[PDB]
Amino acid sequence: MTLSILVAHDLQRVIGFENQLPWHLPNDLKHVKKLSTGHTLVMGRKTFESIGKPLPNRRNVVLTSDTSFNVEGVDVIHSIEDIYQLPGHVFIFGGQTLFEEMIDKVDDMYITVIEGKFRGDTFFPPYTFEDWEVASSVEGKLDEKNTIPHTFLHLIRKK
Ligand SMILES: NC(=O)c1ccc[n+]([C@@H]2O[C@H](COP(=O)([O-])OP(=O)(O)OC[C@H]3O[C@@H](n4cnc5c(N)ncnc54)[C@H](OP(=O)(O)O)[C@@H]3O)[C@@H](O)[C@H]2O)c1
Ligand SMILES: CCc1nc(N)nc(N)c1OCCCOc1ccccc1CCC(=O)O
Repeated sequence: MTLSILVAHDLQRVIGFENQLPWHLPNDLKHVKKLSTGHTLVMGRKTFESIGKPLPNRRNVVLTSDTSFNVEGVDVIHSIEDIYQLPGHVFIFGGQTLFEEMIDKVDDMYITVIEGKFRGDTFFPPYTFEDWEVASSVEGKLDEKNTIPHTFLHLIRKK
């Protein structure tokens, strides 16, 4: 399983609002860092500009049509087909455009379900558990810093 989706979405599959995350969940950032460190993130241009700096200790690949894009510490690709040449474990990082382009191609999905309803303008595509086996489902821990219930799902495409 070398090609995966990595996403956090709420009960209505909202993933973003005005180029930011609608929630603050440190546990989920830790989850991303644990899964992706030492591997490769592929993300759309808008998601990269939301993040600003590339994330440390992993390969950052940005998909953009902009031939002027040349950011220190960032690798640039210009086509969806470029993804299939990246070595190692590749995580599709978002945003909405990337997720829709890749949900039918990935081997598996690491989904953080945020158990709330936020205002969004960007969405993860609908998906059915008739196509996806639950490899694991783990409730996130609530504390002073993580106040929204959340569940970590690992889904694997059924054969
Ligand atoms: N909750 C999560 O898991 C999560 C994850 C990621 C992002 N987000 C949120 O989602 C929103 C951003 O998503 P978005 O869909 O608006 O933007 P995006 O997918 O991050 O970026 C869209 C851009 O990516 C480039 N791109 C996409 N497909 C391409 C293709 N086939 N060929 C070439 N370039 C391509 C284009 O850049 P150019 O216009 O430069 O060509 C396009 O404008 C924000 O709110 C962000 O916070 C949330
Ligand atoms: C941490 C959110 C997140 N969580 C999971 N499980 N998968 C993602 N693909 C994901 O999105 C990562 C890409 C977009 O992330 C952002 C979008 C807007 C602002 C900030 C960030 C991440 C950096 C941060 O939150 O400090």
